Amino acid sequence: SAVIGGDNEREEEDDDIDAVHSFEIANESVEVVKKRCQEIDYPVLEEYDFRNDHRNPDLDIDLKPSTQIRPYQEKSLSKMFGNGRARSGIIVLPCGAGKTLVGITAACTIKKSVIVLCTSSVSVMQWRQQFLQWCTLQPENCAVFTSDNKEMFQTESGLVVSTYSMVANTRNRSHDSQKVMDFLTGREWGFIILDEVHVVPAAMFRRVVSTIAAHAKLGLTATLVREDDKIGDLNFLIGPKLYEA
DNA sequence: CCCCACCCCCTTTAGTACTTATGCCTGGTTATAGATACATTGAAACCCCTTTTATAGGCGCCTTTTTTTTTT
Repeated sequence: SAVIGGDNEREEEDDDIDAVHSFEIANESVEVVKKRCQEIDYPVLEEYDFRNDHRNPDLDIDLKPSTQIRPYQEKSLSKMFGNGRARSGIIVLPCGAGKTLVGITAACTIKKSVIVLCTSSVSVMQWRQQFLQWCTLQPENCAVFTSDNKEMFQTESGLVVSTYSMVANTRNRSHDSQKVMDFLTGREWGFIILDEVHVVPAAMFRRVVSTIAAHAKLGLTATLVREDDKIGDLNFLIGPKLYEA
């Protein structure tokens, strides 16, 4: 019959298509970590029919802010555009560079429910303000999902902003990872933005990505490489540096 | 040479107690406006001056006379 997919606890069950992913011996079903949901894009451009039981995106309005981009910023964005993950991957730029502008552009371009993963709450507030262009921070179009408050909303530069996570009963999206597709989490959001992606390689934080169906992934950072060389894992989950300056 | 254990770090956020400024309201005396004590210069309002010719009471005030009381 028609192809179908569904999300189960940070994994994607698959039916009617052997080609798309990998088969599970234990239970005859194609199963994959949530991160490899993107192969579904194969059906998209193709306009191949499938049923998407897996993704539960928060409803997202088609954003149309106007974001001006200097030339280098456009170049990086375009590199990112090629795969929006393999090509998006991570963008490395100096602090002055205006990576956030690129992020904003991707969010506008993508216009899907988005999750931003940041280290601190302050950065979260900062991002939240920028998100205002799509709809002001006061606007519903922006939300914050953390221990303090849990709001699950759509698109923006990232409609949802959350932190990497901490250790506690309640924490950031890492804790939440099964619950809602983010850079961190399960099946709510299509785009995952990692501000300061270098943090992501933490053994725990990395799960945020794996557990995520979110096809598009962007990591922003001044310095990609880690002393630990943990940075290597990013390519699979997030992507490798498609652009650097 | 490899594996396991111990030591040192930074991560940022949540708690209630303690200190400082703002608003609160509250007890003197000082600064304002007008009238009072009153005192001012101004004026009007007042009685005052010239006399007569007759009538006939009451009015007050004078010096000389008579009576009473005191002292020797």
